[PDB]
Amino acid sequence: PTHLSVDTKFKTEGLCVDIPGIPKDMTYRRLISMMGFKMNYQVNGYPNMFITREEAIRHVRAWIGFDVEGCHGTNLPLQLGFSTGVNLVAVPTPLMYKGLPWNVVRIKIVQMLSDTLKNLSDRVVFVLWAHGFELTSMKYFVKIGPERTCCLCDRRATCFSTASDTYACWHHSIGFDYVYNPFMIDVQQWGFTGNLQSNHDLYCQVHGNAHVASCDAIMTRCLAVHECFVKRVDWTIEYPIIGDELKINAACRKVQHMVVKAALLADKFPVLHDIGNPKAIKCVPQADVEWKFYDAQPCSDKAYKIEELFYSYHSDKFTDGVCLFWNCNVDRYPANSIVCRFDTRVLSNLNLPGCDGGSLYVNKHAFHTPAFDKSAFVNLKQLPFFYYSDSPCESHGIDYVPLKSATCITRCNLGGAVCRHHANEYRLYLDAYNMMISAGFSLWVYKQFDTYNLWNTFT
Ligand SMILES: O=C(COC(F)F)N1C[C@H]2CCC[C@H]2C1
Ligand SMILES: [Zn+2]
Ligand SMILES: [Zn+2]
Ligand SMILES: [Zn+2]
Repeated sequence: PTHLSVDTKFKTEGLCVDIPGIPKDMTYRRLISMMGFKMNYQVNGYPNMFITREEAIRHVRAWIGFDVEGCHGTNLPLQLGFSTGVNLVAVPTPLMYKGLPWNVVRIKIVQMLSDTLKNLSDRVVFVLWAHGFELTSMKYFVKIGPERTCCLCDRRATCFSTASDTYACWHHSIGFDYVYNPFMIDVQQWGFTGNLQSNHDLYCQVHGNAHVASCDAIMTRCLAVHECFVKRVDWTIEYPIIGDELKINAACRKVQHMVVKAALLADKFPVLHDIGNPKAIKCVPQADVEWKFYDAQPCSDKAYKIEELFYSYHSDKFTDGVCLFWNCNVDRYPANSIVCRFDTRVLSNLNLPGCDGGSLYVNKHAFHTPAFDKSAFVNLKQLPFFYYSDSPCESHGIDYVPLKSATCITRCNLGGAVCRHHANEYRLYLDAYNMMISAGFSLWVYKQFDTYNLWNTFT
């Protein structure tokens, strides 16, 4: 049981309005055949156009919600809608494009999918809420066959060109006209009572139905993400490295050590309440403080209520000392906190649009994150950049341009001149910091946090 068998049944009920008289008994094998695709018994890595829910989750980065609306059936024009917000009108002679033939529409489809997916995935997964027209229209922009490699590289083939008779991946597909060997999943096959809007609206207020095909494409992919990442959570599924994942994670660990170490020196809190990851370790192992840990998994639905995390009877006194919420998303942070909160609005290859304003952050693992809300941080202030060091000024072992900064909290800068070692360390840390900030993480601290209190820690 690795792939979805072509002899598995397909419920055709949601298909009988666009396709009246459709057989109740239907398989993937009969469906694909009906759609105009000859599989020809092929053992070349393409067993089925349709995929399992587990395979769809593994290839979430590849998801594109797709919906076709019968605008007026080879006699009438079709409105193609994609979760990218695009709307194409195809004729058989929220970006709403006018009526054009299939030969020109298919070119735009390859451009759009290639530009959206090149940095994200090795494939496309057409996420559907199948009513009939989306499956009839696939023969006009899709070609299938044995699994292939790009004509210009070693990545797997995702497009095809009828002009040059060649294949290409998402990167080298300029001028290509066919979507080669795509994947798809029908969300209606998962046992839903009622239509798309009714089921989507149960979990999301952010996507509205303007009645265009792209709105349904967005609601479909949203509902698919809710089902697989919000209500169901699988943190065992690993995901490929497609960006700055290792530098972002390394930066995160450096920023946390720094920020937490400095707060303990500036305000000498006797106790630290570490609320978050049940698999966490002391980020400042040599600190004087009393480290008390409290397990809390990453919330994927709605941000935790601070009342339910702390109260109902542990130190019990969370007001004693400082609270460290490192990626533990709560509705309103106490005033004595140090917080790292991922901003779901950040635009990146790691961040995918989520459910109810939240986002799917995929970095080694998929984490659906609740919508960033600026009000969560009313009793806190933004933590400013600073680099603190108590290490000796010793170069050991790159070139040098004198460093001048007010945010380099070191003994050398106290003395009047920053040494080469602390200048390399400051610049390296500022890069890790800028990396982590740009990757969408925001840092917040208690209002009394003053870096002026760190200069006295060398006496
Ligand atoms: O092949 C077609 C369109 O008709 C043909 F004559 F062009 N289709 C695609 C399949 C979708 C399920 C029912 C099938 C109808
Ligand atoms: Zn290529
Ligand atoms: Zn939604
Ligand atoms: Zn120094």
